[PDB]
Amino acid sequence: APTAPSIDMYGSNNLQFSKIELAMETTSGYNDMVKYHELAKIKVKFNQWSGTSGDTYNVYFDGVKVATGAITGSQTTASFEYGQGGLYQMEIEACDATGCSKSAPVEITIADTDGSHLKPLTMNVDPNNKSYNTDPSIVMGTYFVEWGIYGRDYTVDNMPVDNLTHILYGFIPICGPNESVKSVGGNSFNALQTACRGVNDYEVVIHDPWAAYQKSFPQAGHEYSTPIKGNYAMLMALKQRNPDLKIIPSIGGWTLSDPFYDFVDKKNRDTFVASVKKFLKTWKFYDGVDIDWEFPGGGGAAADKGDPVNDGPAYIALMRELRVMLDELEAETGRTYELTSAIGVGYDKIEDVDYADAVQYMDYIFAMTYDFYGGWNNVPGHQTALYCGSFMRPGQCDGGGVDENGEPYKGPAYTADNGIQLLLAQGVPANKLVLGTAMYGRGWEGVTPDTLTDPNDPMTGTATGKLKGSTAQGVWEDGVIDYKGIKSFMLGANNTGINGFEYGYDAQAEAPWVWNRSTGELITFDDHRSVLAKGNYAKSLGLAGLFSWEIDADNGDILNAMHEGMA
Ligand SMILES: S=C=Nc1ccc2oc(C3=NCCN3)cc2c1
Ligand SMILES: S=C=Nc1ccc2oc(C3=NCCN3)cc2c1
Repeated sequence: APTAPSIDMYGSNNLQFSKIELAMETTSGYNDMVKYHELAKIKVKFNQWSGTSGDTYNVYFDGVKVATGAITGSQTTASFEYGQGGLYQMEIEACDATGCSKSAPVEITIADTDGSHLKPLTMNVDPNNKSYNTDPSIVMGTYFVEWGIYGRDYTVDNMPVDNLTHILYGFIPICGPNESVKSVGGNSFNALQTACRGVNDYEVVIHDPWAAYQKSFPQAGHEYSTPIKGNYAMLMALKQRNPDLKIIPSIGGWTLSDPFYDFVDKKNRDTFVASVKKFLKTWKFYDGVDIDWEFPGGGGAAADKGDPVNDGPAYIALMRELRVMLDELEAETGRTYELTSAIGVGYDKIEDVDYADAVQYMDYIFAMTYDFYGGWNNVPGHQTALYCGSFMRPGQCDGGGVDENGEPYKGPAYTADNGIQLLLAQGVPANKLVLGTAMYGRGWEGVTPDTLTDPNDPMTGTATGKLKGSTAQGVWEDGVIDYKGIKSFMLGANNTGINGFEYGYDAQAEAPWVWNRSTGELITFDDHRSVLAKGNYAKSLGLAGLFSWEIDADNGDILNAMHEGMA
């Protein structure tokens, strides 16, 4: 009949323990900040200040004895190891010759990176996002960007998760040559250089540990002693709410592609593949890997990079090696892992890889059917059009014509259909292709009525520079504006144009635009109409479905249209 133990919370780290040890107050190399243990160390302090303390204690989780040891006077520390993540009701019993006595139960948290210790996330979704009964075999994907939590103020609990089958999390960098990241800013390059200290070149790391697992999100119940926080803890809780959702890390993108060019050497591919396997064993909520190399053959952010002879065979070899590694994981865990890639769809990008060969290893190809035209130059055009628009010259659609200076075109025009047709012509199966939608516009200023060669079509005009505006209007970088900013400040509630803009739509291209004839501002984007057209196209060709880039920029209209388009 010893006295029942009483739990010392503060000395028991508030009963928060974890299989993964994460630095919370400092920033260093990835292998200094993140250490995954097969067993969590549990240390619970209890006291017995009254009566007799007894000789031995037992610790129970949900009524099952998990530890035992000696009672040490009026305060005792039970230290033991535990391998299974979860939330458990713990009791501590003190025993002697004359009987045993149990503490009142208390919840203990043993964190693991599948979210097994988390309750389902509470969502805060804009109610403009509607509910649909889309066939569950259709891909409905979007990219969520790690940095959406700063200015854009868009967190995981804001995502319309019931309307998504795949969440691609952007972007995981590869250690090594990454000068392109300095175009984003020196802090972002410095963050990568910090993460890579003590890490071999060609291994993956987390670019922004603050956003990924350190930041406390009060909306997710996070507190000081919460063992995993950040977007990653939210994605874990999201998987608990939506256990069929696939969450896939996307490696690469525009500014993080420079190390992929070194994958012509197999040793570098080996290093990378092993590192991905270790990342997925560490962060168990992820369901696969998405390779976003921009672009094999060159044409990406680094003008000096690209080997059109060797990059495509390296890309195929990489996908083969990834699929072998992921089959090893499947065997170890009993889970299914998906292998996917986002690829350029200009004819010059498609010609540099045999995707029919690479795609036999892949579940899905995400065709980047956007960014065809944009503020990097002063040539307006439809950035995400399905077909050739009205502005194109004779012979431009197919590539056999000359431009307005007399220079021959070198290939078929940039349109989503020209890209899809080229990939199907290679032998890529329709049912592995996912068509992309932009949730943003690209834009110019100075396209005035006197620059147009066809007065009904501002895409035949000439710009003087990139669209400018404030972050309040959804302009986070010159030349680019969020769809929700176009809707609020350029379309208005009737979709006919406000603030001096008029809405236009190229019914042949299937591409909308807004134009302010006073300022020459012209923006090319995707809207309800063009997305319904993309969905109709995807249905008619037996494509796998649709994905969008990037979800924080939508107000619900684009994802709703994607569902309606596939109905
Ligand atoms: S493309 C690229 N887009 C990016 C990439 C990284 C970024 O970091 C921030 C940021 N600003 C203050 C704290 N963090 C914005 C931002 C935009
Ligand atoms: S994140 C990303 N942002 C992007 C995504 C695609 C892009 O393409 C260009 C471009 N520059 C010259 C020809 N094309 C810039 C650029 C930035």
